[PDB]
Amino acid sequence: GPAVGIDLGTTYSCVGVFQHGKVEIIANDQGNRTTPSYVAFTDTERLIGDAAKNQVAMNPTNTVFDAKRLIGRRFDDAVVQSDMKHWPFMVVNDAGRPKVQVEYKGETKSFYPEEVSSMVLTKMKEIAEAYLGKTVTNAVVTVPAYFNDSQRQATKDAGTIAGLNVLRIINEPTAAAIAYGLDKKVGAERNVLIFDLGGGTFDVSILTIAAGIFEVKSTAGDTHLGGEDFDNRMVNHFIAEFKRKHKKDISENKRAVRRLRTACERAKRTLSSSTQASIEIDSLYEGIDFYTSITRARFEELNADLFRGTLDPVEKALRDAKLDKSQIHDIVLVGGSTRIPKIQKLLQDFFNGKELNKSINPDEAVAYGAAVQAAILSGDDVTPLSLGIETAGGVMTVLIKRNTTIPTKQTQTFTTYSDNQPGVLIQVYEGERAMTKDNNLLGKFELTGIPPAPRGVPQIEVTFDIDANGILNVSAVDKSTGKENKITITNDKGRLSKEDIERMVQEAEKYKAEDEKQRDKVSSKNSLESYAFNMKATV
Ligand SMILES: N#Cc1ccc(COC[C@H]2O[C@@H](n3c(NCc4ccc(Cl)c(Cl)c4)nc4c(N)ncnc43)[C@H](O)[C@@H]2O)cc1
Repeated sequence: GPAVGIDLGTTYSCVGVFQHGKVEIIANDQGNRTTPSYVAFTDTERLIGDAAKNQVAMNPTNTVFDAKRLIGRRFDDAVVQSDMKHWPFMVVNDAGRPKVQVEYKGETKSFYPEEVSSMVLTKMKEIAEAYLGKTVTNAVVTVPAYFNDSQRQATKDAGTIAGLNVLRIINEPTAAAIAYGLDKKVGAERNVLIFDLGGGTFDVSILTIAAGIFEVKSTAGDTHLGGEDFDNRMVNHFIAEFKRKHKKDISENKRAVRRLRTACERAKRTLSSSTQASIEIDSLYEGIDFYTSITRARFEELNADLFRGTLDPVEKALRDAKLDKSQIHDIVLVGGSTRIPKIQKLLQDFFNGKELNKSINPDEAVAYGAAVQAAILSGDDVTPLSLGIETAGGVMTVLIKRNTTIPTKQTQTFTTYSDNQPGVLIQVYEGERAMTKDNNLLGKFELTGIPPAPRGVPQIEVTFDIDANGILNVSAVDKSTGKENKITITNDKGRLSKEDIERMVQEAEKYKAEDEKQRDKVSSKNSLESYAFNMKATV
């Protein structure tokens, strides 16, 4: 009946469903609300989820994980080549694509990353079906905001292979914002910072929500920073302590290191709520029992550099979004590692004591929002687009930013581009792209009779006026003569849907770097030509 929302993560995945007016995070066959993104191949069977991770020490060369780091990418990507050196399983090239290679029932088998992701999605689908007691078909799957079209199509194909109808691919930070209802808040546009610290990845996203529209302003972070690194800091600390007390290095014994790491991770999770935790391991190495403790302050000291360095991607995302820290309206914690009190204190002090949105389980908020969006897609006055004019080089110069309260009036001064320019062609465009090629022409009019003058000397005042009904009047005045011209543009008729605005905003997101590189190509910013650039001859 209902559609599910799936957070397909690198190490863990989550599935939720909106029923009875409530989002429910679905527990698996072992009772866990999150399922490891592991696929294991043995002599007899294919294990997925908890069963696959529970035997990783026994079958490490045939237990696949972190397949999300490969999906949508080609084999010769530097990211893939760098990640291959850290995995116990083999990665091979097949016509320019990476594949994981394992042994299964005594035969060598290779799978594309989307195939392993399809196995994980099959597990999540079966979990949802066991919970709901019916076949689940429609689903919303989330991806990192920095995913390109290829990676998103690969994730959708992974969904399709698993028998899922992928209604839509949405961004994980957007899903986290939807779970908190930040798109349903009253007032002007809101700036949202999603701080996502999981088991092995760290993602900072800066979005702007305006009239229910999500625009990804910036993304940053560290693809190899998570709770596993904190566990490893603890493990090295305790190995040093054991070597210092009992004069023995336990690094030689793999099982001792495994037991120590499990104890350290559990003690870390304890330290999120207590100021100290105990480590009790019987016969850790050479019969010696290891019974010790660790304070929260010592744990923070062991991870001081990583904890404090989480703030640098925040600064980078703020700079790339052209926003001050005080301009952020909402802060959303996602990922289990955000339960660490020192991380929360660092983030809150950085924002001068602002409260953090953390009431939703940070391991489940992405699947929460995905389920909300799946239920929406299954059944559950401001300006819509930026308005501007074409300036020299055919670039878009915006006078009324998107999501501006009407009625409004905005005036800007422009000038001529060539010497002795007799007139200017005011060309009104609507869109979120830097070049007028990729925007929508609404109208144009000419302003002639400009007295001969050098370039940059004449002054042309251009005014955009939007009344309460949305009727757009654009006027141009020669400031040296008072001569004027104008045009009226009917901004009505329901010509745009919410999906149209979302598509235009996401296309502006996709070509952000090229739009920036071509916007600053022209030297002057308020120079008007006399012709239409998009109708000029080019090779
Ligand atoms: N069951 C279960 C389960 C639930 C969620 C996750 C995902 O966790 C990913 C990252 O989140 C880390 N983490 C988590 N993870 C949530 C979690 C909850 C319960 C269990 Cl049994 C486990 Cl072990 C993990 N809690 C933390 C905490 N309280 N303090 C510091 N770090 C915590 C976790 O150690 C890892 O670094 C993994 C397992």
